[PDB]
Amino acid sequence: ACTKNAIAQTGFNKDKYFNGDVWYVTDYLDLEPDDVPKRYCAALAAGTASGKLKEALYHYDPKTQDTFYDVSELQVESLGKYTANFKKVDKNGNVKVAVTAGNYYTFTVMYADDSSALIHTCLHKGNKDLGDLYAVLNRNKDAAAGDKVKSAVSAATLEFSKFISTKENNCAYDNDSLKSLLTK
Repeated sequence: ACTKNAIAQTGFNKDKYFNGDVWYVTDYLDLEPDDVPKRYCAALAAGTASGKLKEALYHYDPKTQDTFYDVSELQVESLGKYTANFKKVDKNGNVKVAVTAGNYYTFTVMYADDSSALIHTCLHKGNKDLGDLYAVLNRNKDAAAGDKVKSAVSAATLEFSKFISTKENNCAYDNDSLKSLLTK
């Protein structure tokens, strides 16, 4: 179940966030913690491609090796809050599971600056959801969370101490495929 109406950043700069570059997940918190593994790797690219607002996702379970990419088209609900379709694709953009009405996520940018961000997502796959999932992002895959983003976590009435880090998982990312997938 998702339970939070996440508030977007006041004065969110959409062009900076959606610049075509990659964001790595450095820490995550699911309010239903059993919905996601204790060890995980994820990243995303966000940008406008031929006028269309897009996100490309990468997920990797470092223990099971389960791997998947997705291409998302985002619709705007309000500045910094989006509803995203998804299609599951291989790394080259070939469709494995097509867009369907019932497969979507909400996506809220709670805090961002040039190098870090705090987002919330609620994933729906038909009648199931993956709970309220918060993620701290950085442009640098190895960056420890700094004060701007940790303060944002506190301002959302969360505790960064409770987030699970992705840093000890030997996560390795294909940045080229994430960037290219924005066009797909």
